[PDB]
Amino acid sequence: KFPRVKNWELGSITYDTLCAQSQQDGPCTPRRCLGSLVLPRKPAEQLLSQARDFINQYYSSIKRSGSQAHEERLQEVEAEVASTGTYHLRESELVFGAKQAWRNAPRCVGRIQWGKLQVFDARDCSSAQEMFTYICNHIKYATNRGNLRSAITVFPQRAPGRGDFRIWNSQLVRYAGYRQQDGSVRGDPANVEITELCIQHGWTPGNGRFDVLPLLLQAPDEAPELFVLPPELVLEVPLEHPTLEWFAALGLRWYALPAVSNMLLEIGGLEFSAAPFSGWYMSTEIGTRNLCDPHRYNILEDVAVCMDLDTRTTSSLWKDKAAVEINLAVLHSFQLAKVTIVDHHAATVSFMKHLDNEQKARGGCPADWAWIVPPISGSLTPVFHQEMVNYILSPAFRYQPDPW
Amino acid sequence: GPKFPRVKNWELGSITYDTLCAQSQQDGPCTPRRCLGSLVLPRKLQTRPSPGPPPAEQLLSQARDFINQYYSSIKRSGSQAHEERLQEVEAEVASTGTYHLRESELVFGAKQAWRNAPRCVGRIQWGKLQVFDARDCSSAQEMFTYICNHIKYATNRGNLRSAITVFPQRAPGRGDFRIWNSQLVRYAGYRQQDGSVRGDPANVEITELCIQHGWTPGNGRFDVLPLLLQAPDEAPELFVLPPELVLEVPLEHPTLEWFAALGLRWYALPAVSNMLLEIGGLEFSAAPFSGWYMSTEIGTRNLCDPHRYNILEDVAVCMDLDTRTTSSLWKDKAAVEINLAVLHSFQLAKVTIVDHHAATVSFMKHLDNEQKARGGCPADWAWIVPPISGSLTPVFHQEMVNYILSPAFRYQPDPW
Ligand code: HEM
Ligand code: HEM
Ligand SMILES: CN(C)Cc1cccc(OCc2ccc3ccc(N)nc3c2)c1
Ligand SMILES: CN(C)Cc1cccc(OCc2ccc3ccc(N)nc3c2)c1
Ligand SMILES: C[C@H](O)[C@H](O)[C@H]1CNc2nc(N)[nH]c(=O)c2N1
Ligand SMILES: C[C@H](O)[C@H](O)[C@H]1CNc2nc(N)[nH]c(=O)c2N1
Ligand SMILES: [Zn+2]
Repeated sequence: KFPRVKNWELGSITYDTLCAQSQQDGPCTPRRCLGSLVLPRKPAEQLLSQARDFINQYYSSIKRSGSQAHEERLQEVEAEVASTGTYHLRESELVFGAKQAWRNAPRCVGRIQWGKLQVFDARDCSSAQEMFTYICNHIKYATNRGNLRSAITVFPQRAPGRGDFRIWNSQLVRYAGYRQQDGSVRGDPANVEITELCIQHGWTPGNGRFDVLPLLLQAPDEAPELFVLPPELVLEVPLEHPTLEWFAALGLRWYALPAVSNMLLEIGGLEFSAAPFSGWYMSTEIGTRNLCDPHRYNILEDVAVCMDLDTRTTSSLWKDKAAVEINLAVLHSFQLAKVTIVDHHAATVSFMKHLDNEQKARGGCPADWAWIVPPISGSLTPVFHQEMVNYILSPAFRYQPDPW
Repeated sequence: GPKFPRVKNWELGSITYDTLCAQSQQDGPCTPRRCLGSLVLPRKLQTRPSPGPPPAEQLLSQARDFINQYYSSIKRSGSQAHEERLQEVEAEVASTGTYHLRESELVFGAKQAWRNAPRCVGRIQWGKLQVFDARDCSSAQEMFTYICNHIKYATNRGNLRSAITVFPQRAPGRGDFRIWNSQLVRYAGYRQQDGSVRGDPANVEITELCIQHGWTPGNGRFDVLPLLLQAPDEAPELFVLPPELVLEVPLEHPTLEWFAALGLRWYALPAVSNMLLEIGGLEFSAAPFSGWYMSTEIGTRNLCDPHRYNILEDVAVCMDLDTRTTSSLWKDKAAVEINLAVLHSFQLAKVTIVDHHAATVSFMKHLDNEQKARGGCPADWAWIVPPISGSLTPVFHQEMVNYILSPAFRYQPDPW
């Protein structure tokens, strides 16, 4: 019926009653579980039902359900949809909806912070140039000279028979990946495609490993336009290691601000195709995935050699030893630069506290175990031993197709 | 394109479709409304015994399916021998309520059970399983003899060999054969008056049952438990394994000389003894099986889990790490050195062990073999990805599809 959920380290049991509130299908069926898949394989009454549920969530949140303001707002939404096929959110509803979307995101380990989100209303944007200005202000606010603050900027919603507002880049700050025809990639191989799009739209490329990409910004039914971010706006952290003096010589660095810009924000049936949001990094994202993934910067063997490890055999655990030191260098370097960062132990501990808050608040918390457990030191963190239930609640952040 | 799950490897960018899941005839725990993939023991993965024999319709359909699988495996599907075996099973069930497997069917069935196990990273080895037929066993003393022979064969003085020994199946109006212990080799867990546990806290309940049944307990951290063996409709009997049969490896570290002084050790043979082997509707409640260890099982889980031996802080203190702050990564540093000690010690002792990198690399090869052979491979990502260094292994970047195929190894309730 409702899932019984166990923590194997503590022996404690909870029951998730919240999942009964999900109205959207995931990929699993009783025949087979597709929980480890990264992406999904793929009128008026529906919109109105999603709108009413959301308006109901909103008036409940301010302890005013059943108030006359509640009923009048439901009548406004209904009148707008019945007449125009769509409707519009008040700013206060948008703020609430953006926070709920973060709270509802099953793959985010940072949700203890969900109530602390600066929401920028950019819905009065009519051009790519205007989008750029809003983006620069977001970056400035969020960066805050290294004292990072979570934020989201919301551009105009999707509308019928009109193109979307889109940011083509997957994050506001990304490093170029240049495909040298002799196979290799200089820079970040995750970004080869976006890099080439930038060049063919007129960007003069560099040839470095850490060249910050310009933004491709698209207003409805227009070709995207190219915008170089003012270098003063892009905070970056040089990587050094507390005891290995040679580490600094690797020339490694990463940017301070993780700002995802290609997700769709869905609130009350309305869809915001451009709504970039930013937090701060957990160290393993940079140290383990971005730097050590074989299909990313792939620096493991380089670091292992500098540590004089036996690279000839798996059983020497050279990969494990190198990864630890790289992760240590990330933490040390961000701490030395006074740039906000969280290690995976601290993060997972705060997530356990979040699960407990949410059990009391809502009777559950949607969580994707495969994403919540960090990519190194899995069972050394408390989340590994915690059973989790994954389901989709709205408001939500969703994936959407690339605009090209 | 095709109406089957599309499965991507994000490291290589390669795509497959699992068509094998179309053969599953048993629901897992997930629904479109919520995924329960991370649950260790959801009710859908549980079983329970029946006193009265199963509805013959239910048994016959499972039996027919398995006979069909067997005759397909030997390339004789549709043959006269295939039809005659089907008629034979149906008549057997008609007169007796159950049926019995030929020796070659049992061998095929046991191997297919392992091949089908979604939580096993060691399945590249599935075709090399020594199947010991112990279906003639009629006493706890005889079960003990078979178990000792299994242990001697499988241990092979450190050159470990995969093996399973199958005791008589569940039968209408007769008690089960059961091994009460969860593995053939386990360390005792003694609850102390302060509330803590000396030994393996995983084994507190089984330790206390052994004591209740007449075992005189030790008081060490690595005391090997006796076996509680149960023949049909009898109280379990207590058997002590002769010490020379139980191969153990003392743990040392290749460079940290003090590590040996910690007095740690682990046993060579991982031999699970409490799972149910189901083949064609027949239930083998006692069918212990053994392979060899992957190092993270010992070094990360058994030694470092907070609810197991929990040695992380002790090792980190010895390495003079800062244990007062998360960002020093002391847990990560200590864990690597413990895992290295396990690998080094087993290699020095010439006892088979596989590191987690080598194991996951071999599992990727298994996935490719199985894509060609069967059109897929049921796999539980949470269990296949190792408990340290996850994304440093190739399996982390491979999407997987999890589903239940039979023959199968299944969980069953404790006999007490
Ligand atoms: C404040 C500090 C934050 C931390 C430490 C954090 C941490 C993380 C991590 C480690 C992941 C997995 C990322 C990956 O492996 O690529 C993640 C995913 C995610 N985060 Fe958070 N996050 C934070 C803030 C935010 C904010 C402000 C939002 C939105 C308002 C957000 C929404 C999401 C979403 C939707 C995902 C899933 C992305 C996907 O499915 O691809 N996070 N977060
Ligand atoms: C040959 C070397 C083998 C290796 C390296 C290996 C490796 C592993 C590992 C690491 C696990 C996860 C266990 C845990 O985390 O507790 C596992 C699970 C499992 N293995 Fe294998 N295994 C091997 C042989 C076998 C054999 C011979 C069988 C049966 C014939 C088998 C059947 C299973 C089953 C049924 C599970 C799931 C257990 C559960 O769900 O609790 N394995 N294996
Ligand atoms: C499917 N994804 C891997 C694609 C992708 C591309 C670019 C970035 C990305 O990150 C997801 C994400 C989202 C929000 C985050 C918030 C804070 C944070 N530290 N990391 C985050 C990471 C994910
Ligand atoms: C659900 N589990 C935690 C219960 C349990 C208790 C005792 C042992 C156990 O291990 C599972 C298992 C099964 C077969 C294996 C084969 C080889 C191997 N190296 N490890 C295995 C590990 C699992
Ligand atoms: C195939 C697998 O689902 C994929 O590699 C997932 C695993 N877990 C993850 N967890 C996080 N946080 N981020 C990821 O990109 C992934 N990738
Ligand atoms: C809660 C979670 O499912 C549990 O801790 C799982 C995770 N993955 C695992 N993976 C393996 N191989 N063995 C385990 O016991 C577990 N435990
Ligand atoms: Zn699932």
